[PDB]
Amino acid sequence: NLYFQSNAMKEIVERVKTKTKIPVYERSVENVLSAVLASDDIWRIVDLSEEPLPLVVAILESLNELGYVTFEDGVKLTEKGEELVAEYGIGKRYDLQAFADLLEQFREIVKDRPEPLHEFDQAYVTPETTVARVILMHTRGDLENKDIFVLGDDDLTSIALMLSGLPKRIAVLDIDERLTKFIEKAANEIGYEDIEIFTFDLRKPLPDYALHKFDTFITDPPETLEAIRAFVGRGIATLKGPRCAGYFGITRRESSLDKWREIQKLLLNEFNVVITDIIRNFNEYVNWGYAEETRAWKLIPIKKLPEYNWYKSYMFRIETLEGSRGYEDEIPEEDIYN
Amino acid sequence: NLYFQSNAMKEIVERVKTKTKIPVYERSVENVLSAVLASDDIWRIVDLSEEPLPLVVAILESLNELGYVTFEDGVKLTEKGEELVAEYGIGKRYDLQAFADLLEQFREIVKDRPEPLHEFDQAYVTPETTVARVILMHTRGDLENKDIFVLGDDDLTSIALMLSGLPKRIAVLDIDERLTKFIEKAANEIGYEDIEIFTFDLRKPLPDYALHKFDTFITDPPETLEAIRAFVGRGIATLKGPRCAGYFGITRRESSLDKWREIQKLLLNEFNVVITDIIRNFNEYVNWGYAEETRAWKLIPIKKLPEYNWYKSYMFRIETLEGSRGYEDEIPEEDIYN
Ligand SMILES: [Ca+2]
Ligand SMILES: [Ca+2]
Ligand SMILES: [Ca+2]
Ligand SMILES: [Ca+2]
Repeated sequence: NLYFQSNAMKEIVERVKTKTKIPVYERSVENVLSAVLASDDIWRIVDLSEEPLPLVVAILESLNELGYVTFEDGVKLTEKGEELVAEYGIGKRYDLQAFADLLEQFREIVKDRPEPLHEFDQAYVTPETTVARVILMHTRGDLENKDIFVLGDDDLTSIALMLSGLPKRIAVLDIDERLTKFIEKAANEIGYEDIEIFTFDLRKPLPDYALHKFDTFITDPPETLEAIRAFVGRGIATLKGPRCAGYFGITRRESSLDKWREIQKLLLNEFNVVITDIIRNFNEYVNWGYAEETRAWKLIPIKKLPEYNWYKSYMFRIETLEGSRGYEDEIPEEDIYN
Repeated sequence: NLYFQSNAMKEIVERVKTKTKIPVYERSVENVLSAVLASDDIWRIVDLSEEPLPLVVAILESLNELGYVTFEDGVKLTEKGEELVAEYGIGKRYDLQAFADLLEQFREIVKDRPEPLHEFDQAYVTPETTVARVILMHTRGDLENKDIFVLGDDDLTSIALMLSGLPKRIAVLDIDERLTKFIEKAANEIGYEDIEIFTFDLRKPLPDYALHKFDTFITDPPETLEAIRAFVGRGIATLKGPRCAGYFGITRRESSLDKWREIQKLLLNEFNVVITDIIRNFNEYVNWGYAEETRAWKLIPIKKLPEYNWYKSYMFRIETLEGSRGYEDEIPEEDIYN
């Protein structure tokens, strides 16, 4: 009954499609509406909706253009919007202390960390996240007397790993030397001898001293399929063989579920690994001034900064098995193993 | 240096291979050893090791035959075993109140649930699990004013779903009628009208009233790739279209990570869905007398029953996207879409 049925959703979804190439579903819109029922704060709406930020903005713009939301007092539904949610039955969106010494020691050290710099795309997690990560990895048996490779470390996970006393050895690669220098200084104050800084071109083949030498890697790659395949491809190639662990963050803030599907296909068909854990909002990022640089910032006439750490990622854990593989050499443009 | 290096692990792993066809890795053994360092209770060793029960038993038998463990006082390392773990550097394995009305009401109802029967392969989760599941599904936006299909319900999730008041409607299929009768009686005492019992042959094509009619399905399938492809294939076919949710349990107790890899490949390449959540030990099963029916029971001369709920599964959440698909018709022997 196309003649009498509500054409509201379809109308909204078609308008969203003129604003973004991210796949738009009716539920993308419902997710945002559900978030708006819970909160008039745009950062929280993005958080609660678990849709990528540019899709949320495009959805909020479309709903505004069509009379469903106003930005005059945070983000709120109009009466037309209140009628929309009622019609479609859209509900309001509902949502470490044993290692307390580690956390105190970690905060003590990183209070003087080098300033995050836009030049190095530096966004890092809270001290509570870092320490929870260590605990989590320990509960999976991936730390104690193990060899850890930390690919990029603006989170300063290597410091928390050293403070734990658990790993046999740790190797860290980071493009920002202020970090590696700080890590080495920290290692000295901690008395942790078995720290190495790797400095090599990630574009070029892995060197023998990083090829198949680690039990566990951890990394937090940029949010593109191309960067993930490079960072995880390279991390897996640093792993000794079967039954080694990889840890990395993937966000709903910047990657759609269609993009997640491609990532997971990469993992299983390209790298032929298994996913043991996908833990929602495990990673909480310290506000670094990212909000003000987004389109969301321009959306609400009165500017308001995030009240809390709205930017979060899921923790993925992967494990190698017989036949797993990474990229030892040149990183390819397309899938080569699949 | 094959001539002087410890041949201990390789020896153990070769002996394990004569006892099981489950893929055996050196880390399978390390995982068990790490668990034995934590606990002399076989149920807890299985739990902590996160290896499948028959592999754990085969590993413990092999370690015993080779002088590394004794079963004379729970499971303990011998001096030779203590030397083995020291040599390989194996560490000891380390490891709802806002809805309190729901939980009280749920316990009140299910205290008189029908007795679990071996005839129907009935093993169910704790009341705390069931209620946590409802909360979890609600936090992902999959319950409120939604249509839920419960494929098999020895957990009595439908009762907790009804007590929540959240779903538009609920449909339940279960081979044990004592359950469906109880669910209908419960519905009446709760005042929940929108419950339907489905009774159809799952082997045969889905009927029109269950084909593409639901927003969310939940199921707890048997632990074989063949049963998972049948239960999830069928659940996905009950889903309306894109952006619908499926929930199901997968255990480390009975499926190896190599089996997980096949399952995840099924999900992404057969059904072309995305995995949004893999939550370790989310499901806690009530001890149903399964332990006494296992080989583990025969392993320790003095018989001891589990002290706690040692049998746990991970919660998987999947979401359909454009191009997802299930099995509407005959369930195939092999992959048909991949
Ligand atoms: Ca970072
Ligand atoms: Ca080792
Ligand atoms: Ca069951
Ligand atoms: Ca709906």
